[PDB]
Amino acid sequence: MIRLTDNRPIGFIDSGVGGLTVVKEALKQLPNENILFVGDTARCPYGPRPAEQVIQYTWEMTDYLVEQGIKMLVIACNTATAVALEEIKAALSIPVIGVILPGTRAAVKKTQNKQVGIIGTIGTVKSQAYEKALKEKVPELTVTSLACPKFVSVVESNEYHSSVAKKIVAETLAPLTTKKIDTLILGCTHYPLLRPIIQNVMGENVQLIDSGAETVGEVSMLLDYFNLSNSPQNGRTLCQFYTTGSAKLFEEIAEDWLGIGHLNVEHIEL
Amino acid sequence: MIRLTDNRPIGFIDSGVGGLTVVKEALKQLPNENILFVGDTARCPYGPRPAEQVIQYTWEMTDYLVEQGIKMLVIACNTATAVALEEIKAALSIPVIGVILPGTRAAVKKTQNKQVGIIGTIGTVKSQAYEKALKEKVPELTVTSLACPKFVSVVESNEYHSSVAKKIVAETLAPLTTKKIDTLILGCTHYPLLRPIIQNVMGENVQLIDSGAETVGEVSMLLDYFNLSNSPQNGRTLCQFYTTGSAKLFEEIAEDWLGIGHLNVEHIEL
Repeated sequence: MIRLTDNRPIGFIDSGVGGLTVVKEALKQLPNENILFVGDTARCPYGPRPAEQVIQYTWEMTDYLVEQGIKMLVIACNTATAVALEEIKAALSIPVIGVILPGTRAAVKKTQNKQVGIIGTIGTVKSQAYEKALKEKVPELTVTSLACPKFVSVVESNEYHSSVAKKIVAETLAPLTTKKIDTLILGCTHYPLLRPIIQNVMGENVQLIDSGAETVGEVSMLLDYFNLSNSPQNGRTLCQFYTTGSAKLFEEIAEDWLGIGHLNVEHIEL
Repeated sequence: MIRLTDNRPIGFIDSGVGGLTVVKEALKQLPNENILFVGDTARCPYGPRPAEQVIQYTWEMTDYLVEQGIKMLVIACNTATAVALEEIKAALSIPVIGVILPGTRAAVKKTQNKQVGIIGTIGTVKSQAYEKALKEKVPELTVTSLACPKFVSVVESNEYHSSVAKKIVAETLAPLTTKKIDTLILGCTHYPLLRPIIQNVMGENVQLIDSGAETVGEVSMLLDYFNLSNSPQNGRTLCQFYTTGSAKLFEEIAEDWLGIGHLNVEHIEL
């Protein structure tokens, strides 16, 4: 059993800053892995854009990180996952993972009464990506999908602990607390910052599924499958962030969400 | 996101009958997947044999199932996993999974005080496969490995619930109950049949890790990664067992362990 020590970094790409919560989970779950992240904030959001454009931009972020030396790629964007993941995965020689299926898989396992909910942006909800993936696994599931329009703004404004946040979450999820849902998927990478509030509003009897966290769980298994793990003797020595937009704003957001002090953020061009 | 419905079966190979517990877990965790299993009982055990021989026999079982149409391969044998997995995985175009790493991964996650134990045959223990894999992930772990020589005979004789079994397990594991071990890996596929007895002897404060069960957990993730899942509308329609030895004895063992009635067992030649 020849195990190879590979200290190349794992790459993460996103149109915006939401993917930072996926990196946060990677830092915790994969303590010995190096990390590279790109947030295409200069062109965020990708949702409204035609597929041709989304694929082009996602390829630009991908190419950038591949040239920086990544050994595996995590597409932390829902739109990029739904629109460009298949093409990129087929073309590259490195493993490529998206966020939707891992969360869906976890939800199917966690639910007991088969009443599953999923919250996310209106784009994610309207795409039906989660409902379809859930039903393709278990047709008997009763799936409730709910768009939460203002959640992203609250988190990106670093006000996810404010009175405004508690009010917005409480009022937005109200109709979701009367369907006997026992499993709720956080279908937007920004939502983990609002988890305490979401948990309180939904109740202790509701299991929340963090799709990004589940995605990192898949990465852990894939590192072993593809023989790409770094060693503990090496440990994490690199964690670099790149953004096509304001490095100042990106750093303000990143350092607040990750809560681990100073971070390395560099403005780049794609 | 183009999802492909693939009703081809998942294959499982083993030198003996131990791998049946891995199939048992697959039946439970993957209710919609078809299954094919080959037990090379006419040449069991592989352990004492030179690598050249082990690889040849494992390739024969592999070739047989590939020709039967499998879409993924699970090597449920420790010796085959340690000796032939790498070569077979590199050569085939289908995913190939072994049992050691999945269990090791689960153990590292479950342990809190870092006192991890692993029980298995003397061959598995002496190979240090588990200790090495565990240490490669977390060097600080204190790993205790213990061979349990008679466990296999008790299970293959379908006496895993007898007074003899309780006595054998109690006396064999005695020295393992005084090391503050909080996580114990069942490093032999026959051991799940003795789990209740093992749990009682170790104590409720000890988390047992079923390597075969963890391996099936990896399979679940890989079906999504490689887009090879069967659909729930199809469901499991096929579960066939093949053995190079006595079909009568194999069936006696299989039907007892699986406890789901009549099974399809066919004697074959490799």
